Amino acid sequence: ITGTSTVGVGRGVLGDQKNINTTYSTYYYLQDNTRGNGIFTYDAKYRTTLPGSLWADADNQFFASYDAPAVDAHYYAGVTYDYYKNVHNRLSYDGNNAAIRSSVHYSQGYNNAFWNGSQMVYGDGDGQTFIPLSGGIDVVAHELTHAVTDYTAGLIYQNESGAINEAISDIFGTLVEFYANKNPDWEIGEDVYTPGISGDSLRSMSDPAKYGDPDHYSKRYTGTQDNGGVHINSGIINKAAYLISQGGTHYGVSVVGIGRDKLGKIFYRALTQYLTPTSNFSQLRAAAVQSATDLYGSTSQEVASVKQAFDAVGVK
Ligand SMILES: [Ca+2]
Ligand SMILES: [Ca+2]
Ligand SMILES: [Ca+2]
Ligand SMILES: [Ca+2]
Ligand SMILES: [Zn+2]
Repeated sequence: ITGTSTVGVGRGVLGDQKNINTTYSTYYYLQDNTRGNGIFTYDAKYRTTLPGSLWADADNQFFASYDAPAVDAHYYAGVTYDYYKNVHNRLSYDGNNAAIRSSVHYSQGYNNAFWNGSQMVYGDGDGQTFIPLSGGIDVVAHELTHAVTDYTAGLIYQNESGAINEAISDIFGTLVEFYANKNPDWEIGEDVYTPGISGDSLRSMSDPAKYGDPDHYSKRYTGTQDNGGVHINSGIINKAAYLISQGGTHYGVSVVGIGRDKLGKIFYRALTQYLTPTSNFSQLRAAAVQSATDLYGSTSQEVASVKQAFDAVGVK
């Protein structure tokens, strides 16, 4: 909508207070004009018609319980935008400042979130398995990163290309969590997963097997569920990325870590320069080797560590 940019205040899913960029025109709208062509947050009103109605609020204060998922979806979309712009010089998910749109209160008791080809969508959870999923910054960045992937490498969402697609969203969801630097970890979804159970998460990059996901290519899932295991075999790439960043010895293979920034630079370059819709795990390894070479040199520690990491998870 046309109006004047304003700054509201509210509370997110976890009860924390934050300021949000809004737009005033009779009502205050969850419309952030400070980033690209705007960040827009919508109310799906517990239904499945998308996007729903642009979030309107009478007084620019968002402290109601119903407001909280909208506050976080809006705010964390902006953090994710800031990450891609400041760290990778990428303007929104299409590289040309496309509007970022999110709907919250999707359906009833919906234990998931997703990118639907055009926007982000967040359930409220059922209160047992999940609380409203936009409360997790890694979840929000995970979903927006799907939009980045769809505009760049375009990895098909099945089998190994789909597992790379998932891992890329876990990797950058995690790097965005670290970028904002609020209780960062190498776990996925811990902030919104199982409120009654401390210290768990949906997946682990540091130890995928903690939740049954493979941490080596020999353990890869080869059936047809989960579009051929895209959320399962992502553990193999997630472990590799974790090793590149943090180092470790995994099934006897030692990796010298090179830190998060260089992980992000290598995998962003791989994603945007070398990966294709049909890339498989071995092609990811080559893309990441070439990216590290471009950035740091064929004889660098960085290239050597990329190689050790993929060796450690059995990707040749
Ligand atoms: Ca209000
Ligand atoms: Ca965390
Ligand atoms: Ca996390
Ligand atoms: Ca939990
Ligand atoms: Zn995903």
